Amino acid sequence: QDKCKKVYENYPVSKCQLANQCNYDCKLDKHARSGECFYDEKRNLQCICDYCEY
Ligand code: NA
Repeated sequence: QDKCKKVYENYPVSKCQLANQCNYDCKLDKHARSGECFYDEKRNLQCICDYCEY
């Protein structure tokens, strides 16, 4: 799979900082298996949904 992960674009950064938010919104809003917040190389937080793994 080349497309396991995918940013949730314009996802609130404030929500990214809080437990469960990105994970459950990824599941709720995108039907994804999971999500997590990570920085990127420009050092800003993003919510990355994962469609392969829980
Ligand atoms: Na969490």
